[PDB]
Amino acid sequence: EAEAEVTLRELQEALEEEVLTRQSLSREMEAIRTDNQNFASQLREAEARNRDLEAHVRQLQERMELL
Amino acid sequence: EVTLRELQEALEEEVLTRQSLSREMEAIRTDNQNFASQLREAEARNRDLEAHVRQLQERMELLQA
Amino acid sequence: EVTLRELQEALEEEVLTRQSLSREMEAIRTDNQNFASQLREAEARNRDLEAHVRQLQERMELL
Repeated sequence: EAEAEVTLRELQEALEEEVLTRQSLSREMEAIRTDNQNFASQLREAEARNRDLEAHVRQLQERMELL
Repeated sequence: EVTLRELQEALEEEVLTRQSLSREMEAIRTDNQNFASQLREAEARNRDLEAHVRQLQERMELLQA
Repeated sequence: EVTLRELQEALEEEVLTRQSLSREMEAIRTDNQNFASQLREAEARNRDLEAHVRQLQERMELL
């Protein structure tokens, strides 16, 4: 060998470990992006459900006055 | 055996991939702040609607009475 | 020109940066969980209110 060759090969191994660790981070952030896409849809749906209920309550308020 | 330049290239490509992740994380934080605000808006519109429904229940009690 | 020394240092710097990113991800994973719990609570309150509205509608129709 040679001390320089050793250091080079150990550097490659350290880099490979870092890649594996970053790869796990990549999967974690991907779950985060899916969760976020879902939040966006859930909020939209909740917003529509409340507008539906608001409309129904307006109708009842109007019906209440009439009666 | 890996060479200096091959290691250098592999490191630069790892740095690029991670830099892409770092940029994505900016879009995530953006979204999170916006979603928090949207949730507070929804919470308030529901609290408002609760109060109207409570008032309707009270009006109905008065009319029944 | 590129030395083994410069590459070792460049990897250490990249490790530091990537570790800081991992912390941020950790903080957001926790955050997103607390958020989803708040969102489900809001969904539950709206479902409860829907039930109360139905009962009002039905009482109103009795008179």
